[PDB]
This record gives sequence, structure tokens and C-alpha cells, in this order.
Amino acid sequence: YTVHDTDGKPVLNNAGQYYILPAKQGKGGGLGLSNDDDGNCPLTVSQTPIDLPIGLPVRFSSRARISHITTALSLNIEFTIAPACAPKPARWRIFNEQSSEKGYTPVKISDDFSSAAPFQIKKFEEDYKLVYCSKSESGERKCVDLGIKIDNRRLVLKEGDPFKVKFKKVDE
Amino acid sequence: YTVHDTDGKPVLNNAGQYYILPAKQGKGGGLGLSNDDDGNCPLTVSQTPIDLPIGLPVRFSSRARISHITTALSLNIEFTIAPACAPKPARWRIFNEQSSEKGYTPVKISDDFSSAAPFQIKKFEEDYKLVYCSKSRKCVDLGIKIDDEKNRRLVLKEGDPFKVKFKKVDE
Repeated sequence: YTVHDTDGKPVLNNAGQYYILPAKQGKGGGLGLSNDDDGNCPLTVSQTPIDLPIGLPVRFSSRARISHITTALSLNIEFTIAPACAPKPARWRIFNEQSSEKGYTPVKISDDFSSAAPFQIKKFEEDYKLVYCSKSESGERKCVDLGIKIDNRRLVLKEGDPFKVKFKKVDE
Repeated sequence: YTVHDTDGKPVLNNAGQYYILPAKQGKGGGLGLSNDDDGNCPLTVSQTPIDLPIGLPVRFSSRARISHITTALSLNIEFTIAPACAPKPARWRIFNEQSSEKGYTPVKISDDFSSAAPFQIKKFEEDYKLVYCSKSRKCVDLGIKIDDEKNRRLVLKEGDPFKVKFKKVDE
């Protein structure tokens, strides 16, 4: 499946800017950055509060020799607008020393740069979900749904409970 | 010995692209870049903490312009894809400092010129290792040191070479 934005247009590969918005009416807005145990810089991918429903734009990047993204691609995801304190690129990652169990680890931004592209977009009813695919210390490949932890509500690995998302195009 | 990739085919000299992968799985992914005291840009050659059989693509280049990489060749190694902030070329070279507390001598990327090609690939068990040969020349195994921190940095580590294999990037 080609991933479509809220205007029905294919989502670009390695170009343009998109908000990741909740697909369902809930207690927060689009994904942004907050400071969750990060020190001097907000590095944690989090829902914005409902009074500021727009977070930060992202760019989706795949090795795939195509101009648009499908639900088949391995992706990296980076915020295209980020605080000046933050690493470049502001690339999404999880911090877990190849743990066999990966759930409720928050998605953070990091410098770490490779062609390993652990995120994928999957269909979820009328809209989409995000998943994170990797192997553990045990060798097993798992793709785990990304969901919301309520505790700015954090984007975390959450196998039973995907955060339903849609994609709003900012710019090309 | 000619160096062979994961398919069994000789590694190309001066052409083609490879991932440098751990021969052992479960201990992180292929070699790419991380920020180890590098400021705003990941400059330090490190295993990706994502356990996937993928790294950042590397090109092997030697002044001797034969078709294949052997264990006798003096080599430059550079990442062919790097972050926007990285030096171009993203050429691998040994950093001239050990961190005061963390210690070890990491491989970093730099656009610095060298008269000498410092790397070699040598056989190691059933697969291979990377060694760094520094002209004042003496060759030292490159191994992985995990910091606190959990960056899996490629560093000088004579006893303890990081066993690697080479996956061709067309696939």
C-alpha cells in the first residue's frame, strides 16, 4: 500500500515535511519533542498537549529507489524542525542494549547514523500505525507497534496497543 | 588471500559498496556513525545499536588498482552515505586522543589527507578483521568497546579484533 497524507497524496520519500497526527480524537495532539529525563535538551518523541495540537514536522527516509513511501519500506524518521540544542540529524531511535524485551522504551532523537531503518508504516483500519523492527540479543526479528504511554504523553514500544496515526503535509 | 563478501564473491577494490557486519549476531548491527564526544555531528565509527544485518555503506580503495581486495593491500575506507554535517569524504582515520575517563582510541571520520593508506583487512577465524597500520608503521587490531553510555565504538584493541564480514550493497 502507498502511504497517503490527509489530502490523499502519496507521502514523499526523503523529501517534504509531514506532521504525525493522532488519527483518533484523544487527550493530545501531534507528535513533537519534550524533555523526559534528557537533561538540557528535549529529546523524547511525545504528543503535544491538546491546547497546542501541532507538534513538529518529520521527513521519512528509505533506501528505496522511489519518490514515495509504501507500507513495505524500512524507514528512518527525522524531525525537520528541532531545538538548536539537539543533535543533527534529529533521527528517531530507541535506546535499548539489544534487549529481548523492548516494550515501553520511549522513542528519542539521536545523532546515530546508519542505513539501518527500523521503522515502518502499516495500515491500521482507515489510517496507519508506526512499528519498530529489530533483532534482540536473542537474534529474533520483531516488529513492535508504537503506542502512547500516559505519564506530554510519550511514544513508546507497545505491542498490544498501536497509536493510530495520519500524516499531514506541511511542505514539499 | 583475496577477501570475499557474504555471497563468496571477491570484495571489489575502488568500486562497489559494502556493509561491514559483525560475523556474530546479537551484539548490535553493522558499522555506522555515532556521536562520541563529537559535538553536533556523529563522527565516530561504531556498531549501530539496532540489531539488523545493515550498516552504512563503505567503499574500499587502495592505490594499487587491482580488481580485488586482498589481505596484503593498504586501504582507505570511507562511508559513501554520511550525515549532512559529516566531512566529505567521510574517510576513516584513527583519532589522535584517548578520552580522559572513557579512554580508548576510536576510529573517526575526517576529510584529512594521508600519504599512507592505514587500513588492512586480515583473515580472522572463518571471517575477517580490520587492522589499523599507522606510519610514524605498525598494525593494530580494531575491536569494539562498549561505553556506559552503550556506544559500541570501533577502537584500537590488539587482543580483541571485531570479527566482521562484508555484505555487498546492491541488495
